[PDB]
Amino acid sequence: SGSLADAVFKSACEERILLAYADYNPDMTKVVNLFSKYNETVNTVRVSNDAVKDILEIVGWPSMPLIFVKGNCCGGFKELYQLEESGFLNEWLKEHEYDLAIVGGGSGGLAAAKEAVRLGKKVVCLDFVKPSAMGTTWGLGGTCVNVGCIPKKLMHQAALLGEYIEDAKKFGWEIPEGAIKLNWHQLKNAVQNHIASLNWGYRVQLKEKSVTYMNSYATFTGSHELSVKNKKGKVEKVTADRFLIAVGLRPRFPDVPGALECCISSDDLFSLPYNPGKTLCVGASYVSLECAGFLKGIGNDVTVMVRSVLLRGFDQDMAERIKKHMTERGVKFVQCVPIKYERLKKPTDSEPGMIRVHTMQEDEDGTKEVTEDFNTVLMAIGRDAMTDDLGLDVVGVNRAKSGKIIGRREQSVSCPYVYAIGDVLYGSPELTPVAIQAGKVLMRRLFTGSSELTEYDKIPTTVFTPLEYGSCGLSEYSAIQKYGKENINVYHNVFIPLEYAVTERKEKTHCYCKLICLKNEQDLILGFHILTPNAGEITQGFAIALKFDAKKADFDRLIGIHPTVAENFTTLTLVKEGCXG
Amino acid sequence: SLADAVFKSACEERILLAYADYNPDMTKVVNLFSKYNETVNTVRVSNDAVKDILEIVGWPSMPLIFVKGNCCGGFKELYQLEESGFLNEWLKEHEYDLAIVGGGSGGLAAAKEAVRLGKKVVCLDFVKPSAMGTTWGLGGTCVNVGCIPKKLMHQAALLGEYIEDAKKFGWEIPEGAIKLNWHQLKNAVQNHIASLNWGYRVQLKEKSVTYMNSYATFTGSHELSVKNKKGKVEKVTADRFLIAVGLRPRFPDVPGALECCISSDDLFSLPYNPGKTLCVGASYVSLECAGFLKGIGNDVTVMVRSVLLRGFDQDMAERIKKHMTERGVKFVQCVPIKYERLKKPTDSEPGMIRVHTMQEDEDGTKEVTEDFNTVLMAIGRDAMTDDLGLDVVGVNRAKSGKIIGRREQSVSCPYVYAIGDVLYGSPELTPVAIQAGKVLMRRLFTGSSELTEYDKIPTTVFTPLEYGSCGLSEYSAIQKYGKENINVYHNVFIPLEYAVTERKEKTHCYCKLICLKNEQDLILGFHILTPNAGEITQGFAIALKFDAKKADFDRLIGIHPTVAENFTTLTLVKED
Ligand SMILES: Cc1cc2nc3c(=O)[nH]c(=O)nc-3n(C[C@H](O)[C@H](O)[C@H](O)COP(=O)(O)OP(=O)(O)OC[C@H]3O[C@@H](n4cnc5c(N)ncnc54)[C@H](O)[C@@H]3O)c2cc1C
Ligand SMILES: Cc1cc2nc3c(=O)[nH]c(=O)nc-3n(C[C@H](O)[C@H](O)[C@H](O)COP(=O)(O)OP(=O)(O)OC[C@H]3O[C@@H](n4cnc5c(N)ncnc54)[C@H](O)[C@@H]3O)c2cc1C
Ligand SMILES: [Cl-]
Ligand SMILES: [Cl-]
Ligand SMILES: [Cl-]
Ligand code: NA
Ligand code: NA
Repeated sequence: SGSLADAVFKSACEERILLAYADYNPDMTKVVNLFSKYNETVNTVRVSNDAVKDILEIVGWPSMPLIFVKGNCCGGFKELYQLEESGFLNEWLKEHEYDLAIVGGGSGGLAAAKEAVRLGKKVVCLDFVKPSAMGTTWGLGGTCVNVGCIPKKLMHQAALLGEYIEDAKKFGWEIPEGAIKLNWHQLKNAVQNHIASLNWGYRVQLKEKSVTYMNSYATFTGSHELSVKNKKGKVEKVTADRFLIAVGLRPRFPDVPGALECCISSDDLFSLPYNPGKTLCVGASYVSLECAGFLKGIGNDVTVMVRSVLLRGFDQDMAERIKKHMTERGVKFVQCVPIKYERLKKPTDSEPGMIRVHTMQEDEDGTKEVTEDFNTVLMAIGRDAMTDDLGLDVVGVNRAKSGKIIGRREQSVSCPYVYAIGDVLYGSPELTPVAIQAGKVLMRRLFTGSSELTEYDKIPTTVFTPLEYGSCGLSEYSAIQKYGKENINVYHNVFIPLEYAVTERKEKTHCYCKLICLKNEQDLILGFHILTPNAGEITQGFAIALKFDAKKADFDRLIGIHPTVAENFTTLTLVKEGCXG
Repeated sequence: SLADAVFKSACEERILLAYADYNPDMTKVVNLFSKYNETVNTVRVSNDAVKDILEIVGWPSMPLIFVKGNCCGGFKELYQLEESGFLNEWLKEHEYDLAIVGGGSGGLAAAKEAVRLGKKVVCLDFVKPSAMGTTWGLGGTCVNVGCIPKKLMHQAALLGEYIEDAKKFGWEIPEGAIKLNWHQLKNAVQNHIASLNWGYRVQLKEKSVTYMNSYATFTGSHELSVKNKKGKVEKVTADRFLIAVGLRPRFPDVPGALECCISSDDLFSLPYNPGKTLCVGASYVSLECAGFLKGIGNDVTVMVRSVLLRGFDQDMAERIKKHMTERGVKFVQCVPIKYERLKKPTDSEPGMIRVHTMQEDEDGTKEVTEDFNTVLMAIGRDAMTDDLGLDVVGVNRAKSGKIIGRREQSVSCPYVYAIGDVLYGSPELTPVAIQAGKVLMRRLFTGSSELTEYDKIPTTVFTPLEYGSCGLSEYSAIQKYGKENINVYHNVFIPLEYAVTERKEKTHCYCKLICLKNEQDLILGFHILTPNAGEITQGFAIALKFDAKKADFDRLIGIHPTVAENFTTLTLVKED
């Protein structure tokens, strides 16, 4: 009674024009008639009836029949006729310079580039770094490599190593008596040397695999045409049968006087030629807290200014516990939003400047304008998609209010040969390994015709605060909101990592884990949360439990490794709030 | 009717006979029990339930008899118990519901769980001193002379390497050599142990467990004789016994061994820096101890018969050897033939031992000596069960001194159970001892079918670079399924924490995933050489409880940046 999904998508990938049809074929000639206009031959497949629902779910279209052009699902006749009518289909059916043009040389872009090339495709990768307002710019590899996960983790490690020196003394290492300072210049140089090695590793990796790299900023000027502008101002034209947008985000600045003149962002922090000194971190994002955390850990006076709550979107119980701990470690939290930044001093080549930060502070007997002076202000309120100058209007790629591209999965909802992955895809969790997986999987779908989907649910994270926060699945609140207080079991414990047992570390009273369970479905695990050293290393493997609908009973029959923090997930009995014969 | 209903009844009733159809001599049971004014309860088991119930209790055929919630077998085994007088003494009231011989990982965990289920329990614990005179408090091997002190000294070693990283991340540490003071480390470790000793001793009182610091021996069918430090002998009776007595370090039949060589029982309370150290043996204990002693700046030699880590993946063992060699540990394939004491330890200084070896040169074989401050005898661990009176209760032991189980029930005595290192075939790990204890207590006093899972147990060897594993070695998988049906996926990686350093570890971190090719790359085992191997291995180990495939590892989204995410992006196949 027909053929199946894999056979359909293989044909779809192999053939120039494929019509996939079910029970009936009204307008088959209208399609064949429409393509005959461009001397194109239309291939056919009768799909098995008990396979259609699966095929439709995968491509994200409501009903049959389906039309593919050069291995891209277009929809039905309605969508094809729109493409023909606009002249886009005429230009689409032409030969183009590249099988795929990738706009962005970051996590997703590079991963997609390597995977497309492994599948024997001609690919162009475009990457350009518009400087920050402070003038800061960098090499290939994107946010993660240059101004994100990598530099952040290295400075976090600089901070942990500070706490490790004190433990070393308590385990009996005879460290001479002096106060011990962190030299910012050595740290920043060590970080920038590593980044430099990655910049060059990716640049080489692209050459070794015959990916055409262009250090040019790309904009759509045709249906199948990017105009790309290099550093010196040279403008070239690049054509492709398909486009992938993996452009990412840049730090958000608020509409406040001085913000842009006075406040660095994460784009600037990791190549600062000076110790940032007394620092104000503005915002409640994980970036704000991670940066506040390590700056404290390397000995700076650190303040964090937040609108209301920390880590909006994370479990607020865990957020509060991070707040308690970072407060005990000497970070100062104030609930205020600056109304003006005034530059008192400019940075020299080796010393920080000075900014006067203005706030409206509340008495009981009235309201006061208040100022406080900081060496450095880090604007860390969020990250925005900077897609206004991409010419997505020219290719008719629908965007959300926020500037992100709206997907039918990774396919532009409105344009079948433009795809988006990574931070710029509306609703995509903003993580490197998601950008990487989305890229690699998309490239296998497009050029192999496989049914593999990226799994965007139950993604584990770690917030690399001074005491790390690992999580996967629902917050306690989301579980209770969705299923009812009455149907949720929360199993939890405190614990002292054995490494801390011999020390008088503040961490000894803050390590906590909890497991959130659906009571009415055998304590199905909905989420887990842990506050510990090495939270990332613990959370990663436990996260696979959610792919198999793991129950509490599965955590309980898993034998621990002793002595570790991780084994704590194995012996939870405490709930948060005899043969009787 | 069904299994849960059978085992509930079995736990609730004094004497229960479980049957299928019209079993032969169900009368001669009721007749036998009528002798002791006992009522024999009955249950007709559903046919669809029998094979399940028999698998659980570990008996071949169906007419089953329970006594005080203990599965005895069939009429044959009951008659044996009656004939020996044991059944008569069993049906009497006794002082305790359960007597536990051993105050270690298993014993204490069983004690806490029995008491939570409302039972009167006595826990017996005594520590016979080492040959060097060393002794310690409650909590067993792990607390006093095992996992806990070992991991703390391992961390002392790691913190040594962390000081050097601190300089490369820009911490201005005053210049010149930094020494580890052994006395501060040993005191810090012993202070922690002291807190655990006391925590367990209090924990037992708080829960009304009777603790007796006495060494126990069976002198009746249902009677232990227990001897305290001062030499006082008391008698303890119970309706059931749990043996959770553990092991002690093995010494070889070699002149001087016992006089000259410390064991792990002595190492963690040594009143001196051990100095130039010889570690004898290939066990994880030998290598872990060799590793940290090197990490705190000692001249360390390891002497092995042939291979390291017998039982572990030899590819990973070789990689551990290469790394520890690069970190300055000296490996020689020699077995000492004599130890001669040159000096006794005195005044917080180590002694000196002359170690004799047969080495061959271009002419033949010659006796050779080398001098060490300290020799750690770490060849293995044996069950010291000769003096337990297991002959009196008729608890069968294996050649090695371990108790032979029908699961955790003595194969030969239905009211005696064993868990932990002393149960024949039980992996020798704390969390196994703990789970076996807790689960057994729920079986015995709740009548649940819950079994401890003894397969696919994750471990970590806390060598200077940690080795984490779960499931088959490459070799076991190839031996069992054929090289043609095994995919080995692997990678090297540099922990980001090392990227900025000149560490030796940067060339030794490796992971591999062992897959059954003919069953969609079903994961049979995984192995990783990395910092925090324990923390990474624990959660990945749950994948094997669900018959995880490579595809499950591939659709799991990594946490960046971590070592663990490496299990998410393996593409390279090891070819051989
Ligand atoms: C401070 C910080 C810390 C982070 N920490 C973590 C973490 O610990 N773990 C984690 O998983 N994630 C972390 N992230 C997020 C992670 O970096 C992002 O999710 C990921 O980098 C997004 O990758 P991408 O490929 O989608 O975009 P990007 O990596 O940003 O790459 C987009 C690239 O395209 C370039 N580009 C933009 N427009 C154009 C154009 N028109 N033409 C050509 N090129 C263009 C951009 O300049 C950039 O080079 C962090 C982010 C930040 C800012
Ligand atoms: C150096 C070393 C490192 C280890 N590292 C690890 C590790 O990292 N992870 C891990 O999981 N496992 C580790 N182990 C193993 C772990 O210690 C054991 O597996 C575990 O302690 C076994 O617990 P148990 O209850 O079986 O026995 P034990 O903990 O040995 O308890 C037995 C107790 O019973 C006492 N006893 C003996 N006979 C009698 C008697 N007749 N009457 C009364 N009391 C008696 C003993 O003296 C002792 O007090 C390590 C072991 C060693 C030696
Ligand atoms: Cl780190
Ligand atoms: Cl924290
Ligand atoms: Cl530590
Ligand atoms: Na025990
Ligand atoms: Na004791």
